[PDB]
Amino acid sequence: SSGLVPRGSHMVGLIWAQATSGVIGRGGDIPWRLPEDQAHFREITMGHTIVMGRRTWDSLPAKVRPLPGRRNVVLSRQADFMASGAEVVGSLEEALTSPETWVIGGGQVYALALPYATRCEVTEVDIGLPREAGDALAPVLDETWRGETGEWRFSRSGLRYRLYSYHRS
Ligand SMILES: NC(=O)c1ccc[n+]([C@@H]2O[C@H](COP(=O)([O-])OP(=O)(O)OC[C@H]3O[C@@H](n4cnc5c(N)ncnc54)[C@H](OP(=O)(O)O)[C@@H]3O)[C@@H](O)[C@H]2O)c1
Ligand SMILES: CCc1nc(N)nc(N)c1OCCCOc1ccccc1C[C@@H](C(=O)O)C(F)F
Repeated sequence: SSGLVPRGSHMVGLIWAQATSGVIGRGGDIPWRLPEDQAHFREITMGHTIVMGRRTWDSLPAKVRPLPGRRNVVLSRQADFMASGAEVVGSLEEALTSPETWVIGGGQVYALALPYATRCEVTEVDIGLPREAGDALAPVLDETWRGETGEWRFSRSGLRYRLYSYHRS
């Protein structure tokens, strides 16, 4: 792999935060808050196109969306769903037109985008959140993904967390 992104290519990355159980979402929200993760998510995605599921757009408070500094693209199959300030498309093929795209959730769209992704950036939060029915979950990465696992760090909010970076060809 290479860190340089040619402008004629179409690099797709996924970025998410999970509990150690793999839970990423419950009841339309993220069931923790971690300021180091919010800063990390902004550092990675700023200046790029972000692609999200309709349900992830819904989870953003109206006053904050579309997320600033980034082209917001929302995936929906509903012909009458609209996202003020952002573009709604009906497929991943229509959304992945930029040279660098970060898929920012949620559970459904991660699984949808994984076959095209070459990078994942993960935050793992050491919170004991067991999986319940209806939870959004992080995608599982098969053996074609090579990962770098950071050591455990400690949040100002009192949770342990660590970062992973995965790549593949
Ligand atoms: N921890 C994190 O990193 C993180 C990040 C983001 C979100 N989240 C959480 O994850 C949850 C949401 O995830 P989710 O899996 O329920 O939903 P989602 O992936 O965010 O969005 C699902 C919606 O995307 C649309 N969609 C899915 N597949 C499609 C396809 N093939 N073509 C076109 N549109 C398609 C559909 O919208 P329509 O129904 O309108 O057709 C579907 O209902 C929330 O709890 C949110 O807080 C967590
Ligand atoms: C941040 C959670 C997250 N973390 C990783 N690692 N990946 C993701 N895809 C991810 O979800 C992004 C979509 C949900 O957004 C939010 C959820 C709760 C609070 C604030 C934001 C706004 C956001 C912004 O305004 O940029 C950020 F700064 F915090």
